[PDB]
Amino acid sequence: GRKKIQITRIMDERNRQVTFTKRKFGLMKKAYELSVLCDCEIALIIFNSSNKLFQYASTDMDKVLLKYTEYSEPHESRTNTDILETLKRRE
Amino acid sequence: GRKKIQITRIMDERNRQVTFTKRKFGLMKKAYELSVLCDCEIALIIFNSSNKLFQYASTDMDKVLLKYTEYSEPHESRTNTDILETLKRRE
DNA sequence: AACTATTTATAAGA
DNA sequence: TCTTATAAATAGTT
Repeated sequence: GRKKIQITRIMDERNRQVTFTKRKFGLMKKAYELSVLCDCEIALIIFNSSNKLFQYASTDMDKVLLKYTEYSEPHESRTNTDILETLKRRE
Repeated sequence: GRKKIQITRIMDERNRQVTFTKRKFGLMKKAYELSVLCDCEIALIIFNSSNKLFQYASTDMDKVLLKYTEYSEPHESRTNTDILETLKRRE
């Protein structure tokens, strides 16, 4: 962008909403690209701060959800806290 | 990148695995930024071609998924063909 | 595992 | 609505 922005909650309401709309599309675009390039199944679920739902899925959301609730082996499980710690070690 | 790539399945198996590892992190990083910048809650399910699970959640995976199952209102739902057609018609 | 030359994303400007 | 300058991601290289 015209400026670097800190990764912290955008305080201006309108800018938070505009950013939300644009970055949500960019994330869904990158999910679509990852699913085609690497032949994977991806489901993305977003609740905004008003608890409105936005969903993406590379194919059938319900089958991916079902297969998720049946998984029993350990697996990569990241959250914001882990990601933030990963980025702190790289910068 | 050094070259543009078309969004089609990477057929060389080692390159597909490298691109997968790298772009999965970038996707999770962008999800972390979206959730922090815009104060939203995100769940991300990824199954690779060998049906192995990789997951990200901004805070609480199963909480977000459970909220999703109880959401009855009409909401935006995107698929790969939706996104590919949004991208194609941007010309 | 890193680097880097390019492409892609997007913060602001218009 | 729609560019544009700039930041970020990443494909191919080392």
